[PDB]
Amino acid sequence: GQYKLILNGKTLKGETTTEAVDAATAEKMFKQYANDNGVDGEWTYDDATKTFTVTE
Repeated sequence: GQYKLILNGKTLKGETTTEAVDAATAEKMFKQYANDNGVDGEWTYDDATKTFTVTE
């Protein structure tokens, strides 16, 4: 399914989407992406909208 990440960092903001087999897989991919881009924030996941957020 399609999962969305809302990036709400101090210096990196926006949205990205990926296909992933499940939310756990999307989470791993999005956390790795956030880490690689210097984002250190708090996370949420909403299963109704398939949306993750990371906020600094």
